[PDB]
Amino acid sequence: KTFKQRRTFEQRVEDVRLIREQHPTKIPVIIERYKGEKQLPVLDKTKFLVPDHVNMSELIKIIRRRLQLNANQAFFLLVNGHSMVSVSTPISEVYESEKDEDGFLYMVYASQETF
Ligand SMILES: CN(C(=O)Cn1cc(Br)cn1)C1CC1
Ligand SMILES: [Cl-]
Repeated sequence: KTFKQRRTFEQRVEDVRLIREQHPTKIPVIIERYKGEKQLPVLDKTKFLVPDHVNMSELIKIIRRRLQLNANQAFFLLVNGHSMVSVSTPISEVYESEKDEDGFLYMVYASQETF
């Protein structure tokens, strides 16, 4: 069901190496609904190429637009398993400190802060 489950470490690593060659200015992000989540819908896709200059605040807005949420729905985004310390960091900076060993940046979203 989950991405890491669907693809071998060898396949996830090769996918990241190709995004580097074909989309060198993009951050390879896996965005996944929390396996618990009741309220928010699932995304149309799993794998996003994020322009490496957007900060985490703009990425939340993108995903809320993608889910077509409205003003008073709540949305929480974990990066690499934990809360974001700051939303003003450029995703290029976040990638270098929070990327997995396969080379993707893993994110999970839910409606409560208690995932
Ligand atoms: C970039 N972006 C997307 O819609 C995902 N995407 C674009 C290509 Br090209 C492939 N995937 C949003 C998250 C910032
Ligand atoms: Cl590019």
